[PDB]
Amino acid sequence: TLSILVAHDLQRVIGFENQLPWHLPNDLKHVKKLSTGHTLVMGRKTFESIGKPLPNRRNVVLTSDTSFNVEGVDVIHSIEDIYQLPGHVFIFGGQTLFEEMIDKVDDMYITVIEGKFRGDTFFPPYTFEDWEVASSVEGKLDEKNTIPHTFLHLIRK
Ligand SMILES: NC(=O)c1ccc[n+]([C@@H]2O[C@H](COP(=O)([O-])OP(=O)(O)OC[C@H]3O[C@@H](n4cnc5c(N)ncnc54)[C@H](OP(=O)(O)O)[C@@H]3O)[C@@H](O)[C@H]2O)c1
Ligand SMILES: CCOc1ccc2ccccc2c1-c1cc2nc(N)nc(N)c2cc1C
Repeated sequence: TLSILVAHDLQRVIGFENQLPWHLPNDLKHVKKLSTGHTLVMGRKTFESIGKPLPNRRNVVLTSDTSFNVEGVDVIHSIEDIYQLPGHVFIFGGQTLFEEMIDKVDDMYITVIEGKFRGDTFFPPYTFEDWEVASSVEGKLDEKNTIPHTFLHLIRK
């Protein structure tokens, strides 16, 4: 299975200055629960943003840099390399990866951040005409998690 994993806001913002525009611990927990034991494929910028591979899953980085050889990270140099990765593969970002993959993936696990943030990077437009809502779950709010959010699982019709 090949899936997208993304958090985007009401206007599809995903990032600002190479980081998330929001602080939302529960989204990171969501990411952990979905991708632990599986494979993440991410662009080079997203990798440098996190700074180190995420534990307990396969971290795959897409880059043109032939000198890229980082401990605990597997490197690929082509989109086509993605299709040879075994198991459940999550396209993990960022904008460039999402743009390249949205037409190719089986499904998407989206965290809709129900606010409007300043962004410099965006998830591409998509329409519910193309995507069945397999589930929609409101995130729970508290002192640490104060931005309303909804976890959507969309499956291509
Ligand atoms: N909210 C979210 O769900 C989420 C998730 C992840 C990231 N983000 C945000 O997304 C933003 C980063 O997105 P971005 O588009 O600027 O960067 P990115 O997608 O993370 O990385 C871009 C880099 O990926 C490599 N790449 C992509 N396609 C390639 C291909 N076909 N062949 C070889 N290399 C390829 C290139 O690396 P080289 O230049 O090294 O060749 C490219 O410069 C940040 O603001 C970050 O915080 C948001
Ligand atoms: C690019 C900045 O995003 C950060 C920064 C630090 C993180 C630390 C732990 C887990 C995820 C992190 C994320 C992060 C959060 C994400 N959240 C969702 N819903 N989807 C993705 N595809 C994500 C991808 C990344 C990389």
